[PDB]
Amino acid sequence: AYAQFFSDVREAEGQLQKLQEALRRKYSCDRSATVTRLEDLLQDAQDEKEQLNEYKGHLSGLAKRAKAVSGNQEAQEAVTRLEAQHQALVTLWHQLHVDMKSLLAWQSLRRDVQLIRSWSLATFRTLKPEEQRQALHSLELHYQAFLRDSQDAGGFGPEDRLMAEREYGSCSHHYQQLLQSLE
Repeated sequence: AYAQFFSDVREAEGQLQKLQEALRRKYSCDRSATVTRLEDLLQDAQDEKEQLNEYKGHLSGLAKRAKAVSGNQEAQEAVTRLEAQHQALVTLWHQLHVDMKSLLAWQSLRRDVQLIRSWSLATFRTLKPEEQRQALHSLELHYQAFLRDSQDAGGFGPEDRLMAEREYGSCSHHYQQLLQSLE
């Protein structure tokens, strides 16, 4: 009778391990990942996220069966060992998730900073005010997102927020300088 149970335990033990390797393989991104790809992977991650939630009822089901089995302590110590293993995945999923968001914000903020800093007075004049203001809308959107999502991100730190502010203000300054020439 313990066989049918411990077989299910070993089966459940394998799926979580398989799920761990799936997370690492799919969502370990670096600073060479494009914006479009990061966005795609971020919504893909939700599918893995939903499996983890549905696995709670699977673990609880084994927790019950574990109780209704001498060496019952071992049967319960095994399920407990799985719940610890499962929480690690949720913790891992969130870490990978918040890492991808930080990269996404960062990659976007780079596109904006480059764009705005590429402006010269001759290029600026050919632009409509709606187009000028738009580039600064996109700048603050991705700047403020970066300060927010880089916090729990392991790939970025306070020095990267320090620089971001500098790169951001850099463009605000350039913008303010370009406007002061047209008036």
